[PDB]
Amino acid sequence: FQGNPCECPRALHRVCGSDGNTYSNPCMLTCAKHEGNPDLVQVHEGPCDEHDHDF
Repeated sequence: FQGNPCECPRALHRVCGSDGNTYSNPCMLTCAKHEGNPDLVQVHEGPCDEHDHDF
């Protein structure tokens, strides 16, 4: 679980996973998922956080 799931570009296509946890792109989500995150799911695209990942 490395390099098989993740190969996609550094596209800033920010999205959200089920935790509300924003991802840099939905390609890293599915990657992560198939890598070591069987609990992750493509809930839906678009970021859940405002525009950042911190208080």
